Amino acid sequence: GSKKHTGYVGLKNQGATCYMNSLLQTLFFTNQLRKAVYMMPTEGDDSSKSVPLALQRVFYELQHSDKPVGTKKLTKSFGWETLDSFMQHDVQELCRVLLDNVENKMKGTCVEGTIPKLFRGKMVSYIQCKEVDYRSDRREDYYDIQLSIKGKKNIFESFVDYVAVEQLDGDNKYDAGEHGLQEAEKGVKFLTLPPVLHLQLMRFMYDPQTDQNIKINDRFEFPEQLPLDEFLQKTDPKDPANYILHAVLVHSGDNHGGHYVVYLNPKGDGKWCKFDDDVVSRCTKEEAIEHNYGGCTNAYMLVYIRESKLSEVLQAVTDHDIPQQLVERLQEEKRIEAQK
Ligand SMILES: [Br-]
Repeated sequence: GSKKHTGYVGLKNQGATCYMNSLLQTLFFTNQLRKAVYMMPTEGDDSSKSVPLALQRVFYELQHSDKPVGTKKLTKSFGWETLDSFMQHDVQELCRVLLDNVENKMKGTCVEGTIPKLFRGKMVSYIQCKEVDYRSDRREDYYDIQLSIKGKKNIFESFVDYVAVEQLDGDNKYDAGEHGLQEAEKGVKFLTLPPVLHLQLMRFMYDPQTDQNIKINDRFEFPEQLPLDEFLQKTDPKDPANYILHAVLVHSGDNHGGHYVVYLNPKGDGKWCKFDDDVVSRCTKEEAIEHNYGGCTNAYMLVYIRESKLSEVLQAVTDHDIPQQLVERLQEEKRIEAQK
């Protein structure tokens, strides 16, 4: 009775979908994304082709069902029906496939641009020659950050490594065009961080020593409250880059196989639940955070929310926020299913 115990319902365990159920709940409790998802015009869409419609159905069922929620129409919609599709991708790639479809269908509607407003940050990637006066600056958008964890104690050391300067010398000098091969230094700088911050922790890497993918179970620490102002080029006095832990996506075991689980405090109030496929239960703040540091269970992905955006991002979602037309289609679909 996980609806009774926590107010929330889980997702069925109906295939080797790995990180997918963890990711789906993470997006579901991004309330502003969920509300915008309900506003996509999918009335004319096909019921077995539309990723827009199928994520609406998942979100609607997660919001209304008392029983665990299936995902078969979702996985058929984006075309990942074998484990080979999930082994060949990681969680940030599935997140991009889901949000890209969702962003495109919002073009031309009243919620257009919801995906970049929530997940998009801006960075600058540069190469600077030392002996000649050349610099190449590349402004880039990002929707997620991949952070290395080997040889780093915590998130702060990972961000330090992320923004560090790489020296281009010797057999890896820089091609500076009319200047020939030049010694140079290369780095990235953050200009903005988005309201919802998706950080992947690189525990799954390719081993160069073998021809086998490995998992790094080393200890790596992350805080409930993460201050990131000092990694911005310019800080805002009225909006410091202080971030609040929302979600901890966890794996235990080997790279092949293993158990996938997500921890969340949906309201951002530090009251945590464990979402283990069809079973949702209350848990302590220590089980969600400290007990996933490593040293079996450990975190491979974190979601933070900017403190000034927390009330907006986690805005309340009523049944009235689902348009009555969408409700009628989904309840008609379920009435067709109920006759099955
Ligand atoms: Br299903």
